[PDB]
Amino acid sequence: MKAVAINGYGTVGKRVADAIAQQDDMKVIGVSKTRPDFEARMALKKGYDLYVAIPERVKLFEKAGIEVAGTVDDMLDEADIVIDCTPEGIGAKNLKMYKEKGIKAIFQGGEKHEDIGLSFNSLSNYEESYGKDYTRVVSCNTTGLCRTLKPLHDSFGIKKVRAVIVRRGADPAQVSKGPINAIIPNPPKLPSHHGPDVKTVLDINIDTMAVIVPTTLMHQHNVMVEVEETPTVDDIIDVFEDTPRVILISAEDGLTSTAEIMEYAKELGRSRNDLFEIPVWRESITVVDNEIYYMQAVHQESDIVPENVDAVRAILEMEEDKYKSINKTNKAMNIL
Amino acid sequence: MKAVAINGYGTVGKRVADAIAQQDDMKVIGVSKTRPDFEARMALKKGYDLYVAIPERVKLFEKAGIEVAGTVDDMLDEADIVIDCTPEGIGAKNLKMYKEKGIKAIFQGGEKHEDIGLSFNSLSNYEESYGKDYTRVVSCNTTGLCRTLKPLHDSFGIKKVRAVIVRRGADPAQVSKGPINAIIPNPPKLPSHHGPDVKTVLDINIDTMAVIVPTTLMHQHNVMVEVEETPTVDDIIDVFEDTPRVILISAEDGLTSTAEIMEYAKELGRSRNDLFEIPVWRESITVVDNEIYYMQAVHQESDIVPENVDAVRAILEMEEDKYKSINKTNKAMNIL
Amino acid sequence: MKAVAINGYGTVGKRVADAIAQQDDMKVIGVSKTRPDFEARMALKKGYDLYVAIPERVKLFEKAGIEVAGTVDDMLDEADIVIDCTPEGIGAKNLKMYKEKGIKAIFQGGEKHEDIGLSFNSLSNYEESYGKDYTRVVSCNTTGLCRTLKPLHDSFGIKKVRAVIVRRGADPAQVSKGPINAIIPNPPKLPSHHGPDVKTVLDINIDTMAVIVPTTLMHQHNVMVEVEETPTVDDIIDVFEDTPRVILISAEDGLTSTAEIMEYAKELGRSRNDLFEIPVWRESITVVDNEIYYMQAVHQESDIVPENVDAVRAILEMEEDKYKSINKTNKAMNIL
Amino acid sequence: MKAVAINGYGTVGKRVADAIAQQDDMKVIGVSKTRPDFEARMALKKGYDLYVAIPERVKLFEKAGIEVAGTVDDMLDEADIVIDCTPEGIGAKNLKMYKEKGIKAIFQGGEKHEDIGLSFNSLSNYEESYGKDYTRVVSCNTTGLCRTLKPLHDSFGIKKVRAVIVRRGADPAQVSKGPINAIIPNPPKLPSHHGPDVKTVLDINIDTMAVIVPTTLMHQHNVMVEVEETPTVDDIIDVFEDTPRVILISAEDGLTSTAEIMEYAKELGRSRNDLFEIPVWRESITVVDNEIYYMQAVHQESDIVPENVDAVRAILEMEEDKYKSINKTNKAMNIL
Ligand SMILES: NC(=O)c1ccc[n+]([C@@H]2O[C@H](COP(=O)([O-])OP(=O)(O)OC[C@H]3O[C@@H](n4cnc5c(N)ncnc54)[C@H](OP(=O)(O)O)[C@@H]3O)[C@@H](O)[C@H]2O)c1
Ligand SMILES: NC(=O)c1ccc[n+]([C@@H]2O[C@H](COP(=O)([O-])OP(=O)(O)OC[C@H]3O[C@@H](n4cnc5c(N)ncnc54)[C@H](OP(=O)(O)O)[C@@H]3O)[C@@H](O)[C@H]2O)c1
Ligand SMILES: NC(=O)c1ccc[n+]([C@@H]2O[C@H](COP(=O)([O-])OP(=O)(O)OC[C@H]3O[C@@H](n4cnc5c(N)ncnc54)[C@H](OP(=O)(O)O)[C@@H]3O)[C@@H](O)[C@H]2O)c1
Ligand SMILES: NC(=O)c1ccc[n+]([C@@H]2O[C@H](COP(=O)([O-])OP(=O)(O)OC[C@H]3O[C@@H](n4cnc5c(N)ncnc54)[C@H](OP(=O)(O)O)[C@@H]3O)[C@@H](O)[C@H]2O)c1
Repeated sequence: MKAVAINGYGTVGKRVADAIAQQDDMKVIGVSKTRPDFEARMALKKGYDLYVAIPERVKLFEKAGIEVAGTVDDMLDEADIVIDCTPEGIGAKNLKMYKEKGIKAIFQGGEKHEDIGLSFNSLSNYEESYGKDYTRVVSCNTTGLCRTLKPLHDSFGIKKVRAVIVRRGADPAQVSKGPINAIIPNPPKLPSHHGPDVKTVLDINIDTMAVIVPTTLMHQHNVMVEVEETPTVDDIIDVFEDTPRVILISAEDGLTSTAEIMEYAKELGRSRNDLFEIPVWRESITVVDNEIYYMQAVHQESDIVPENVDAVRAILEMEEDKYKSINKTNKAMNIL
Repeated sequence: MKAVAINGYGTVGKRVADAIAQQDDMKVIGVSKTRPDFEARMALKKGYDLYVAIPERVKLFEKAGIEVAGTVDDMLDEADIVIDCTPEGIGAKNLKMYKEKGIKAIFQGGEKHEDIGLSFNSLSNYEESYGKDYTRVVSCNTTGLCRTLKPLHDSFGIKKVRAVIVRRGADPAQVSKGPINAIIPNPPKLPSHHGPDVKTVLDINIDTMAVIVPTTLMHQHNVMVEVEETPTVDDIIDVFEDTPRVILISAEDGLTSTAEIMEYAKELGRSRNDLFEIPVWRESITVVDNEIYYMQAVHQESDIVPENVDAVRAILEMEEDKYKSINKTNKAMNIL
Repeated sequence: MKAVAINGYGTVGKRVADAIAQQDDMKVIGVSKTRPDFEARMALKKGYDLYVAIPERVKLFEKAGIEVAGTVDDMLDEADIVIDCTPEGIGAKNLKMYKEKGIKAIFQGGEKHEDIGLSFNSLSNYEESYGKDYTRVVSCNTTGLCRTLKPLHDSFGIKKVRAVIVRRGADPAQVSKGPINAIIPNPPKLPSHHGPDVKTVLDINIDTMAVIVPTTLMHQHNVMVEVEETPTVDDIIDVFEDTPRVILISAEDGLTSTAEIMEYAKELGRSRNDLFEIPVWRESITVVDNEIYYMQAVHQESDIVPENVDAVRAILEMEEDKYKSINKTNKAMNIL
Repeated sequence: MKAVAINGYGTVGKRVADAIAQQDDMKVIGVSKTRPDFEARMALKKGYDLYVAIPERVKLFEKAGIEVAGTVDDMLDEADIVIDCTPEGIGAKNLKMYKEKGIKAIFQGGEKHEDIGLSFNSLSNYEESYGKDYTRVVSCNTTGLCRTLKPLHDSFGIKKVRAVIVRRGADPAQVSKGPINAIIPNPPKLPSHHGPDVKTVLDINIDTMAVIVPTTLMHQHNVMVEVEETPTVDDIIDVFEDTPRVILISAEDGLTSTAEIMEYAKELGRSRNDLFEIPVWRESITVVDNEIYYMQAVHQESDIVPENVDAVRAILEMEEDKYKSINKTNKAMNIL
């Protein structure tokens, strides 16, 4: 088994832990935490070995009755690779340590591309990470945009993408963040960061705008794409039905909003009721001459999870063909 | 096993369906819907036979490509008991039809006690439904209050309960309901109806007040109980730890809010990440004079689920010992 | 003064009544209500004669303690014009009575353009309502897009507009409407109604998309405009500074969201804390080749109010110059 | 006229500045800010002299185009009293400077009673601040509880108060604070701070519990009061109608929530559409034996405002009869 360490057992971290553990060629040998809370105790219940960020906080865990295996420094001595799921900006800080231990690592979307030097999205540029040392899985929204823009680019040739991102204010468990009742340009200076992030893995012309609204469940995307070859609605539907980690939903069938989508995710019975796939509203798919309009949604806590599994296989050279990794990841995770 | 029909496969009904199906002594022989949406299609994927409320709607399902097994009248012919999970007021109307077929039935808390004649809560009055025909499982909030007040009455003797209910405005999937940004007395004439409802199953002196606020996750209760024999905080903690379906949580461990409680439920991994249990904040348990103050929360979509399973064992005379049924329901549901 | 009647003293109608009354050449001779609640009582406190929608409701107001002047039929006999602010679809029903009485009327944006025959926006098509009988002031979002797209068209020649509307779910006082926690495509089939609606007053190529989010304060617009003449950011700023009822704001000065904008509107001290103007985030104004990007917001309860006052001048032939009416309206309303 | 300085032109401070300016015996000689934002610019629009907290930030305001009159030190030399409206804990730090200056001052409810020495509520203990040096106007919720508890105490004699406070998460313009979707015990260790805070101004036995919910508009209170003399619903209604700054509203009249109350406040037309008074739901007034139950709401941004004007008259010995200051304050502020 490749031995994977998870530095940061948080929102992404705990889900990546489980997805890695579900594969047949990897196992989790450690997850880390900085504070002794209910997630630290649930890691133990789930069978993981729990490690502590810095050595002087180990006494905290001891005092709360939480068994500790050691520190992150010890956790990395035993890994083949480490998946960094720490807060934005901490991953780059952890990189000095990773290089000093000579261990390879995968970072999440909140890190800057140029601190890591390489960005990953399984369908768009899996081969750019093959046999590399360090790679950044792009963000939840960036990932969601690539899921449908990549297959569009291959089939019809992207001329220009204009997208407006309606972002969730805070994940379900983050109770200290707003807004309670506001719409916030994010940021007001345009265009937003999503464009340039998409360009780190997919070479297309794209401008984005984003705002923040008082919802916690999912982000929502308003996408407009000018293409080179004239598509039809029927052609776009087949492309989305065929592409991996994308599903078509219907408002007519009752999925009129991100709340009803997450309700559907609860009926699917996967880990945490998560929706790793990007749902596209079928009724929204529209063609105006050589321009495609459509709406989609992103379950921000889990869409990047499968991308982390695929990234391990690229970085550790376990599989050279991205489709094989994608497919094996999906089978072990019960992806739709 | 005993063959159970579920009339009304909605928020409560789809959950009761799965809980019956987990039992070793019961099975679901059908669930019913009135419209062909995604939940109707998920019902077929869980292996349930789908029945349509009225004969003239069978063709709506046929044209949507959803295979139906018959009408509600047909479903009932196959069952030993029907669990009615139809909207408030419809249950009373279905009572007539159940009488005509003769089938025994369980109703939900939205129905009036006067129209059903009996109310039910597993720990406080299981024996009053034993071998009877029809019983009303009390509402989400009423069940939540009984879970902690019954054990308090048994150990210390309740003299008076004063409770203020902070209600969630609408379930997560219900997007057409408010409020978006208000606090609404519910109702403004006091005392509210949770008190009388608790008294249909638990013979105590209780006055309640309630409001609605902009959240969908859980209800939150502020309870103040005057007792006959004043206990210590440790005694109360012992009582709550020993009573079934009540858990103790701590804000010191990170469960500072209903959003973090539901995050905890997602790490538990039961069906739909539900929280069947009533969580009490350990640090809130306080004794002032001869009175106990505490705070708890209720996951309104599922705290009544297990109660419905126990009501089937009482109504059909499968188990005369309320503790043996509660224990068996709990093992099959993976309840804490 | 011209005698103006307000049929429907609701969200828009109470605001239109105060704006009409502030004018030096118009006065309110009555407002109507269907139910005797607190706003019926406040209408009397403001000096307005209060009329009842239907005559068989006069007794209802009288035993509620509310002194009524008569019915809507009596109201129209007192007026030179009626401004209809009834719920969507009722304005077209009232149109029949207006015609039978022989009275000119102005309608709101929720009516269908085809049931009215003429739409109005003060800056883009004032002259088309000059001396006519009936006209529809376009909706809050339609008005907001016209305020900035008209001047852009006049200066650079619009070739194509793409706009994403992020809509508030329900006005502050509307506590029974959601969504509490969701993003809802509105509708899922595109393009949405805003584009065609803009075209009833402004002859341009425009496609819009829209969603509803859990906010009450303001709608927010993401606007992308391809123009004929190459624009510069400083030139657009001058255009927007020069155009009536448009203001430039900055996130650097603390106006980072719709909530801080509305806070700024309470500092202005006009009627009900309203923001009649369309605020454009200064920093969002971007030029890419011949394409302009910018974000704006809309205080949906009141951006249409000043349009109604200019529509009366058009309809009753009080002023043929649209800039004289706009400036006269702005001065009486204390519009920036 | 007494020359008053406002230190901290924020949520409370901007409102206190206007209320002071409205009096015929006081004037505002200055308001202070720390950052040059839209509120600093609006202070100048309103005619106030703007002072900067720290001297090196003077240049910072000047460079932003904001004419400054000097530093806080300068401002305090021009005043007979300073009303501190700085963030919690900051009042205490500033008290040292006020003492060094020999200037009397009023603090807001965020400061600790022990750090200031004395607390104030106009009706409850106005005389305790008569001629003193420093006093603390108690918080929005403490003031709200005292407005109806004091009169009930005087008429019937309070034996015990049990209250559950439903708190708004963040003020309308605060967009960085949550929760978006949760209920948070505040705190989980009971009883809460309101009880002890009421006792700094009113000598009664009271226990409180508080929670935070996703609303911005008003707090809401659920109040249970055991009293010595047997009350009747009608005598309570007369007691609240007769008491200053308390109004009776009804759900039947359309005021069913905090959002509809605030809608009523917008029809009243005072400064910023505030609601300085405490609304009590008339239909919630209930008597059971010798216990009164009732619900009220608080507009947290302004209920403390008139209290601050009365504190100035107490502190500066401008009036010794608390009813004369209350009534004069009410008349100048257009209070019901
Ligand atoms: N939030 C999303 O939906 C999302 C989606 C995709 C990608 N991302 C990105 O993924 C990354 C992680 O985000 P997240 O939401 O999962 O954050 P999170 O929930 O706050 O999790 C961060 C985890 O890192 C741990 N941690 C903090 N400092 C650490 C340190 N110095 N060393 C080791 N562990 C440390 C924390 O432990 P303690 O809790 O005990 O302090 C926590 O378990 C960021 O780059 C973010 O932008 C986030
Ligand atoms: N919601 C809670 O949190 C909660 C908790 C505890 C107890 N309860 C109580 O449980 C009951 C059900 O509430 P709920 O939230 O589950 O309602 P719900 O989600 O609206 O579900 C009602 C279900 O009944 C079906 N239905 C409607 N009319 C029917 C009829 N004539 N015959 C058969 N099925 C019919 C509906 O089918 P279609 O959807 O296809 O139209 C739907 O599946 C009420 O008494 C409620 O007070 C609710
Ligand atoms: N809502 C907005 O923000 C908004 C913004 C811009 C434009 N508009 C458009 O303005 C129009 C009105 O919307 P609104 O939000 O102001 O509606 P609203 O608040 O519901 O007010 C409608 C008013 O009409 C009265 N009414 C109902 N039926 C009536 C009848 N048959 N005859 C006379 N009066 C009657 C109601 O009286 P009672 O209350 O006594 O029943 C109420 O006073 C719609 O076309 C809407 O699309 C709305
Ligand atoms: N928020 C409420 O609803 C409320 C209600 C009742 C009572 N209170 C109590 O009222 C007090 C103030 O709260 P708030 O909501 O008004 O706060 P706020 O909105 O944050 O305003 C505080 C003001 O103080 C200024 N300030 C900050 N540091 C300063 C310093 N060192 N010297 C002088 N001025 C300084 C800030 O200026 P800048 O903006 O330029 O930085 C701001 O103008 C607290 O005790 C609070 O607990 C609050």
